Amino acid sequence: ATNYIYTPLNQLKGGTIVNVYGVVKFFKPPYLSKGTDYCSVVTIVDQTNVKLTCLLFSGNYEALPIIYKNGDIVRFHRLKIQVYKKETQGITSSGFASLTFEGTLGAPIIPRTSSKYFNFTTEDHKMVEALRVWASTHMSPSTLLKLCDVQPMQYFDLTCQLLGKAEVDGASFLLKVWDGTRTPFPSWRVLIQVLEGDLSHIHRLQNLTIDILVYDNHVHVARSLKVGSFLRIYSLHTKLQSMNSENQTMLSLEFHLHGGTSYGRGIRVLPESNSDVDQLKKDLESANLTA
Repeated sequence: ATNYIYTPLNQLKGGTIVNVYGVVKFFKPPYLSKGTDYCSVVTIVDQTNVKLTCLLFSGNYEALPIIYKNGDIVRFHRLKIQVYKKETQGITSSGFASLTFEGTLGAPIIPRTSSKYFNFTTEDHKMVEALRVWASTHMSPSTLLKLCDVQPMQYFDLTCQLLGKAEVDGASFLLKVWDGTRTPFPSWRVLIQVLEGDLSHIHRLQNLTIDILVYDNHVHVARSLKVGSFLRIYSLHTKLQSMNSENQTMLSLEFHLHGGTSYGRGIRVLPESNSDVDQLKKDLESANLTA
């Protein structure tokens, strides 16, 4: 018989492999580490109010938890528990598997995973609903910032559609994206020599598109993106520039995806099965009719 036991986050012990359920408080989307496998960091919490940071490694990008935003609920199978610098941490073990669900009350319960075969019972539904109830009061809803509401200098997660790509200087790469709304100040424009995508469409959209410069480790990822796909760019940084390189006063909003993975800086492609994409498509349609 198949009997999966889930251990509360406050009853975890080092030197053991377990199964856990939790709400995502923080996460770094999958990224190619300096090693062999892709890496993803996920900090989860449950009713015990105890936090657990998990370091997940895999040779396949999709084998890692398919998390799209904080608040998502995950189920982890074959998670090893160990101590690192007196601090308990979770790490991938052989056969590691995960299921991810939306974390909002009343939301559809559709398990997301790359696994071809996986257990899913009424006990899982109960577990998910139980975490949604808990989170509804111990966490904040999900809230999607449009470009028209970005502030002069802040970090934020942007849901958008990719319209163009362009090499710059190897250390950085350009992504031209849009979400159907206009920034409060015109986007800066990186000098391009190269740009792949619908040039006429881009030109017709004018300031509806913005220029995003990604650096270092983010470059190869940006280079592989398919024009026209939908993306979530985590911890994108806006910076209002009031002085150009020639010492002239002006106003332009820059968008930078800085090197490193701190605070989840990264990019995840959103499938058309994502609810946030359905909403985005309608905004794009509306903006397109007027442009």
